[PDB]
Amino acid sequence: EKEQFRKLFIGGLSFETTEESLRNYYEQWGKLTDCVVMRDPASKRSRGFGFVTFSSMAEVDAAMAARPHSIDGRVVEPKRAVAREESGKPGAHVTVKKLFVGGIKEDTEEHHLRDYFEEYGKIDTIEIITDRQSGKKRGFGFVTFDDHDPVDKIVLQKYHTINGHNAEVRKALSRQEM
RNA sequence: AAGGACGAGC
Repeated sequence: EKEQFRKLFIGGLSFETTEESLRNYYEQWGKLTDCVVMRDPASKRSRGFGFVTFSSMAEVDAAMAARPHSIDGRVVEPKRAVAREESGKPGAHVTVKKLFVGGIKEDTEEHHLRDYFEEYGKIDTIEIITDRQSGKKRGFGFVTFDDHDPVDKIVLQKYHTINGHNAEVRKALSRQEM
């Protein structure tokens, strides 16, 4: 478990929040190997966000299942840290409840996706996409969860073995565009 | 949406 699999961005922090209270707070779900509140170099004031890193991906998952999170009188806004290498890429920092899944071919059905994806989180809807004219399966689908974190969690692995296929998953982007 | 670490002349 490389650090980017165990690291959370924390947004919406009180400007009073320090590394200490961030650490105290998040250590109820485990050991932290790193913790920072980001500060303005000139004024030394909190920029309103920080990062925490747990020792195991188990602990991140327990923290994020354990939401919402309040610290210093504010509900904060945690999200899995997108790899630095990915900054500047299209949709890198997008936050969405909907997953694109491609490479599922013409034999994959709602239940195949429901079976595979349900232990990541609560699924609201599964859409297996068909041609409007033929009704043939187009080889891709979308899964919509009740929260963004299953999506964020799922896409840290690019390929998923679903119904005998090595499917690629991505954050669902708007049509719209795209 | 990045300070550190990974990797500062160790």
